[PDB]
Amino acid sequence: ALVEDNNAVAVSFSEEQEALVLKSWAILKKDSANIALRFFLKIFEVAPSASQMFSFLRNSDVPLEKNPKLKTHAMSVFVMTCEAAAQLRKAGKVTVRDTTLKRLGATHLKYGVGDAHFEVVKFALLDTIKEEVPADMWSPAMKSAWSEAYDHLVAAIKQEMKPAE
Amino acid sequence: ALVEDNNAVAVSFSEEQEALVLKSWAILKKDSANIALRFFLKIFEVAPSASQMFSFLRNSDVPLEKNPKLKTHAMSVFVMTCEAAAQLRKAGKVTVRDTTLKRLGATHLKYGVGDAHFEVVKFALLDTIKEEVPADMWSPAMKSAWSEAYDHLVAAIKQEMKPAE
Ligand code: HEM
Ligand code: HEM
Repeated sequence: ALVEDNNAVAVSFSEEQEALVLKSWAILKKDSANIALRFFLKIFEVAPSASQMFSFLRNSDVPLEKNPKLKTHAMSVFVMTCEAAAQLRKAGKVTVRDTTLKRLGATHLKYGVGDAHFEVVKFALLDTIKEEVPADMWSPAMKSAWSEAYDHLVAAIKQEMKPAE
Repeated sequence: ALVEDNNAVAVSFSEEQEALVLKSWAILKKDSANIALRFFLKIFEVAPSASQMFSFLRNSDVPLEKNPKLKTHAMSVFVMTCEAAAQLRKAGKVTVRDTTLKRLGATHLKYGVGDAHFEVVKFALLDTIKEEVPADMWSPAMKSAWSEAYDHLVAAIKQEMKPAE
């Protein structure tokens, strides 16, 4: 991040922001299957080519609604973004196991996932949360808390998607 | 016939669909500068990396996008999509001058415009039209009319973005 970019940036993420992510996630969990669905239907609406990276041959599950990869993937983005918030809050940086990040970098690079894709997914995530939590709790602050967590997780993954030259 | 496009084969774009595109475009014209703006602000919101393919900021000492290059591109997508609808209606295929398509293929390939980009722009176009025309005229039919026009125009352009058939 070019706010004081060198090799170690100030990843300020407050307890309030984590709280925002935690209580909204708490409500979203009460209906996991449904939000995961809405989440991927939104990705597919914005970038059909994205959902095409998941296919459906092994399961042969053609319908998007029955594409297991989609549900599992939707949950991974939420859960890992929600953990990234907690990590930013406690450690000041994403702390995904080295092996786990290397595996995420390789997988996404292997599927041609680029910046626009990460951005569309973020847009769909934020849209899905806004659409799912009560209007009394959504706020720009909640939107930003999620965005910060997501953005940092993505940056960590992208790091294992290029040469550490 | 889920083949991306149809260089000249079967495609039934009706007079009603063209009418839908024409009258909505008619209303949108009455406020070109504003819809072009909302249109690109939407692209940037969904895929910031997209708007990064054009130019930064410089025009008349103001942050908001006053860059004439944007309004130009926004208008080209509308006008050419609107013309593609008329062409699908009259000829059953996009009829952009051979030289004009070659120039569009080369330009977009040269800028790394990919499938996700074309999809985000389509999403922003559809969102902008829905947001701009009166609720009494927007409908799934109008959305599809625009989508069909846009999709075929894009397929025509993409054809000049890859080695000959
Ligand atoms: C921060 C956001 C993201 C997170 C946390 C995430 C997480 C994951 C995880 C945990 C896997 C499972 C495989 C493994 O263990 O490596 C995976 C696979 C995959 N991801 Fe993501 N992903 C993210 C964004 C994206 C985006 C933007 C796309 C593309 C639109 C995408 C496409 C895929 C594909 C196609 C696979 C492999 C195919 C499969 O699931 O079998 N991911 N992702
Ligand atoms: C069907 C949709 C599209 C149409 C009709 C369209 C049309 C045009 C036209 C007419 C030009 C002017 C240059 C020339 O004569 O070749 C152009 C340039 C360009 N387009 Fe598009 N475009 C479309 C989609 C996109 C998308 C999806 C992006 C990327 C998000 C994009 C990015 C650009 C860029 C960066 C240029 C060249 C830079 C410049 O304008 O100087 N276009 N486009």
